[PDB]
Amino acid sequence: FFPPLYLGGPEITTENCEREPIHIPGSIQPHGALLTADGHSGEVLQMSLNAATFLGQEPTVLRGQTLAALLPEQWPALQAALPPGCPDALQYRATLDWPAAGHLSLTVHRVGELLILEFEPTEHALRNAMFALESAPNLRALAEVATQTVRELTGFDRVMLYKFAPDATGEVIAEARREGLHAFLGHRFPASDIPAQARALYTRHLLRLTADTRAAAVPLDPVLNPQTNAPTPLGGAVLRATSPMHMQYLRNMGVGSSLSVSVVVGGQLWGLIACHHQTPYVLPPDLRTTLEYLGRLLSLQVQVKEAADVAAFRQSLREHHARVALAAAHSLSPHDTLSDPALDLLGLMRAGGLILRFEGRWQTLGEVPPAPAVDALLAWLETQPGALVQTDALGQLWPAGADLAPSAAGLLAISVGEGWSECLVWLRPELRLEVAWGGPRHSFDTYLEEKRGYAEPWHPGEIEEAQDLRDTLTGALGERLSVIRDLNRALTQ
Amino acid sequence: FFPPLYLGGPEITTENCEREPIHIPGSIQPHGALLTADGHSGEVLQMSLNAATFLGQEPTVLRGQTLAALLPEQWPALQAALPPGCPDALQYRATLDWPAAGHLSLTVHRVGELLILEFEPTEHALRNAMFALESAPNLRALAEVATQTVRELTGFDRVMLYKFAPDATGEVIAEARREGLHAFLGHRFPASDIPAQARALYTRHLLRLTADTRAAAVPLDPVLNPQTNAPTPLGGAVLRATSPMHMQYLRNMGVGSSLSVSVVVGGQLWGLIACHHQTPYVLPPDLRTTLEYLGRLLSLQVQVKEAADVAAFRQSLREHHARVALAAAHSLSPHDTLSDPALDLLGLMRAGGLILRFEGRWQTLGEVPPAPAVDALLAWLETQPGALVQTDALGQLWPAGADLAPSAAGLLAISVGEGWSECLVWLRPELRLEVAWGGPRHSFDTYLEEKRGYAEPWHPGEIEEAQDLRDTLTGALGERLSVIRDLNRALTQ
Ligand SMILES: *C/C=C1/C(=C/c2[nH]c(/C=C3[NH+]=C(/C=C4\NC(=O)C(C=C)=C4C)C(C)=C\3CCC(=O)O)c(CCC(=O)O)c2C)NC(=O)[C@H]1C
Ligand SMILES: *C/C=C1/C(=C/c2[nH]c(/C=C3[NH+]=C(/C=C4\NC(=O)C(C=C)=C4C)C(C)=C\3CCC(=O)O)c(CCC(=O)O)c2C)NC(=O)[C@H]1C
Repeated sequence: FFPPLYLGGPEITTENCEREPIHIPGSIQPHGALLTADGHSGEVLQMSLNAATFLGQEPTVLRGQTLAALLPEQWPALQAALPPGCPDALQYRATLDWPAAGHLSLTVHRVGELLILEFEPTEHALRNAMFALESAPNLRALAEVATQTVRELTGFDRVMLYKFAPDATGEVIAEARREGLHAFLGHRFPASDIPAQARALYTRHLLRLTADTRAAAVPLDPVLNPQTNAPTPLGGAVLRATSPMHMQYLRNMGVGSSLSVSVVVGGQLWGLIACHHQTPYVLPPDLRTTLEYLGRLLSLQVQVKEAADVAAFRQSLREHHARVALAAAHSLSPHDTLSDPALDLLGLMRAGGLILRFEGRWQTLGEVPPAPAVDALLAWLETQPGALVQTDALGQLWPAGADLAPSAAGLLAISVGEGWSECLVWLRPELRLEVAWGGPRHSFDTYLEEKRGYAEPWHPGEIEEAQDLRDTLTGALGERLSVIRDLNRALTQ
Repeated sequence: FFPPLYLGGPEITTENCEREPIHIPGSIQPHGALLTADGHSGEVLQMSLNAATFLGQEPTVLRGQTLAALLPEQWPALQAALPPGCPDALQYRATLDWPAAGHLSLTVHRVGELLILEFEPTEHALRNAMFALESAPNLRALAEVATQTVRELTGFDRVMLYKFAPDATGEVIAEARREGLHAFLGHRFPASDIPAQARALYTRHLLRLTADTRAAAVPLDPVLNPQTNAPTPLGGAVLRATSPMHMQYLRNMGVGSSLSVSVVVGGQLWGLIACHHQTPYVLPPDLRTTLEYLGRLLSLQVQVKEAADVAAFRQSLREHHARVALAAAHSLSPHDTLSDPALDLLGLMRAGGLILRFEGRWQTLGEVPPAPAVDALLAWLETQPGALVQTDALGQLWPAGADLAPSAAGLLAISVGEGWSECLVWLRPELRLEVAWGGPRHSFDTYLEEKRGYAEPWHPGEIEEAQDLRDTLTGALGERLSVIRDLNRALTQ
């Protein structure tokens, strides 16, 4: 939301780390060379300071060197594989045999009218992992398999699988770690470590790299593009050096190289596969392609595994679910058909309390707060626009919800019909649970915070069951209105 | 549903082709050798007739040869990578350097307590295609890209992308074909070509092969497994020879080699990637892995592309959709709020007629059949159990629906609430459209059948819009019942 740091950016503090433009840093890592040329002219417009040393040509010779002579054979392939107007996610990787360096790696992605050239040095078990990931019984089983496969392929010290909760909080679900280092498995980190701007950037560009955290980046001369005199968009460039403050934060943990692979499910960021190395370690591209393959495989397989796990969790509860669905879809008066203990809707969701608000009057079951608190909760629920309200913490959402915590801390509510006039409420008592939070900060050890007023997190199977119950109750709403309209007509005339 | 052909199977006719067990044919292709051994003992139980020639050992020596001596180093990996009880989809591929053949391909998948060994001979653009598939603007654009990539990788004569309609009918959406052969693009084939048993088998095993249609298969001695004296499940074996009648059917078209890659979306078969070759052409495994990679990439990318295409189709219609959603969610009397031409719900779905059945009385718009036909259609809709009924053909579904075809051939109906008491009906006039059907049969030329009494197929965006409209109307049903209950109470007392 601000101009770039090198050309009019505000001073970077902890609070405004979300305002720092990381996609346009104006610098690249020193492990490769970057060239920028027009996609229609073929003349290099922007170059890196290390480009002259990397290519072996003098900087004066580099200026004005046409890409046709620069790339004797890759130019027709560059035009054919990258027509103008393609999305920035389209990358073309070709192995150009530069005589000075022998075999060299070339990767090009087009942003607007500019062609960005990325130059990097370059020189069977993947199918077994391909089949192993697809045979994971559950999501948790898949995590260690994927992390171990990544560690075997790369050799990184701490191969960690990063998972993001819906509230933009990250938790570690797996860790392939070399013996000796402290295990970070189970730690949950806040949203401050990964800004929302990264999440916006992370879904479009899945793989990144950091050759060395102690290596100083090099600038691009000229800094601004000659075409538009604007900051150069370097978001899609792997050679782009990450944020210097993030570099220092990584240095605080003594990490030389840090690679992260994004996992995108249904167009939204699901998690990361972070890797750390004590010593700097450049990565050949032919296995970075393998890492991208693994990332896509993981993104597909986590969806499949969540579907299977939801089906299995629902499998435990057909008798309760089928019984309540049969006993609620054909109920003319749900008050007398849902409040009986025979159905036992309280135990279906494993909740301490339940509110039956139908026909205006509300009937409560189990552990419920005093009546004025019930009316306050009902009014607050009516203020909620969403049809289904799910929360494991009424204390944070409701301004003084800690008072209800002795009776109910977590809440799952479904609104029959719409407008919250007729709603079902599930009340979950508070459970004192502590989750370790990691610790720019310098503490990266175990730190458990005594955590106030949440309940047991709602399983996705429970949410699916709530959605199904709401759907069937809203379906029975039609028969309810039909019979009440018959009564209206018969009693009016 | 029947015993195997070689040991008590009924004679194979055109009608009972769905009863032929293809997963247990008892024979394999002659391009490789198959060994079957116990997963706990290590002794080969079943072998192929060609196994002795392939391995270079006499059949007497082959019998009783322990896998530990047979595989000096792969046995510990076989046990580690294949624990007992794993699903049949788990395959372990290892390159065993057999001295007789030099480099040999070994692939093992476990079914029950038996270990099936598959032996086959063996000796950078994939990432570019990886990125090309992800950058396809639409599903149709992705099809030619995928087919061309497959043709470039393999070199097959006719690389065809096969797509299955929800009614188990297949249509060709792309074709990468060598110059000279007749293009099969656009042809639609019935469900007889691919039996439902194949569809059940095709979702679990994605890739198959046929080295030569004129090559006679070889049997396994003994035919039955020594462990259970039962037919050997060869469904997961690539070396399994396909159905001989299917071999003859493929021979009718003069195809030497025929490979098909399954596309599975959300656990159900979405389509196939069929390839045909005039001459036999065995396929090295290191590129069959690439083909599997492409199949998984296609399965993910078709989901993404359908989501994007549905979003784009809905993008055209916010004004109509937002206007009707605002004007229907807060309607106390939908009869006077939905029947006005200002909303123009007829043009939103591009339909020739519409029925507004609320409060018992039904109001019709546009081209509608005579009243007795309307009552018959309403009763038939009430007989339908599903909440949403979608069909482009009322002629087939409704026993004498061709009479309504002059007024409406296709129908899209949404039931407000449940029980079809209050429903919305969209009526689509008949359009005379012809789609070529290909032609075991011997005709594989152009054949267009004059096709009776269907309308324009319902776009997925239209179905999503219908679902959203039904959801919002069922939500407004709650306010309807609330106000009518207030009226009931106020007029009763
Ligand atoms: C307020 C801003 C902050 C900040 C900036 C920042 N961080 C990233 C990217 C990452 N942050 C991560 C966080 C962690 N690293 C760890 O080692 C642990 C725990 C052990 C955590 C929670 C991670 C993993 C990344 C991804 C980078 C990688 O590892 O490859 C960015 C995005 C930069 C880019 O994409 O180039 C930014 C701007 N980091 C903070 O900690 C706060 C102060
Ligand atoms: C009533 C049974 C029949 C039958 C049996 C059958 N067919 C398959 C598999 C396939 N059938 C296909 C159909 C076509 N082949 C073509 O060339 C065309 C059109 C140009 C069509 C529509 C295809 C493509 C397959 C997949 C095989 C491949 O190409 O690799 C099976 C399954 C066998 C197995 O999985 O091993 C069976 C039992 N085929 C018929 O045509 C009818 C008479």
